Parts: sequence; structure tokens; C-alpha cells
Amino acid sequence: MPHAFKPGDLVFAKMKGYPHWPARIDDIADGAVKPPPNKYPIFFFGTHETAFLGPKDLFPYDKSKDKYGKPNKRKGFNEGLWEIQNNPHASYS
Repeated sequence: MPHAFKPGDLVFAKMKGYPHWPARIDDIADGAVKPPPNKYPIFFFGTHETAFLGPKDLFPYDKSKDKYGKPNKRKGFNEGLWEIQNNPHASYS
């Protein structure tokens, strides 16, 4: 059975106006800004941007990749597909 989301989990993350996007739950570094309550720090592959999202917008990657894991015209998306498949736990800083 599913657990709650934890750092390192791989997802497609949904933002208004954007396609479901390859992403991970990030850790929060010591001294770094924390998310609001009930929100997780989501790192978006390809764009390497961070937003704060709750579970309603987080789709586990294994279950969802057949549907969402296809190329997209949007900036950074196909790089993001490479990342989540080939090195999803690397440093992209």
C-alpha cells in the first residue's frame, strides 16, 4: 500500500496551464526556505524550477508514465523526461 510522499519520490506534477511535468519531491537543505504546511517542495526536471504543491497535483511516476511520459513542445520538458528516466536523483544545481 502507498505511504505518504517523501523526498526522492518521482512524480508528474501538475501546475495550472502546464502539462503534467516530470518532477521529484525534493529535500529541504539546512537553512533553506521551508514550504507552507501541507505542501511539498517539487523540483521540476528540465526547467530545474521549484514550486510548492500538495498531493492533489502529484502523480506517482511509475503509475503515470504511460500517460504523461511523452514529448511535449514546452521549454525544458523533453530534457526533463531524460532526467527523470536516466538520473532522477542527481544534483541539478
